[PDB]
Amino acid sequence: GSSGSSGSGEKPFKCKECGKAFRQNIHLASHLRIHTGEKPSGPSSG
Ligand SMILES: [Zn+2]
Repeated sequence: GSSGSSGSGEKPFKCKECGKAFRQNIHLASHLRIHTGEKPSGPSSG
């Protein structure tokens, strides 16, 4: 950790997985879902 900080963001809700910011608790909760599912290939032919 050598670099500092320049543009972080000012949001009450933040993702503890990637670092996305939101304004409403619903936006974050609805986002954290996108993370769900840890598989290289789903039921779709892909
Ligand atoms: Zn995220």
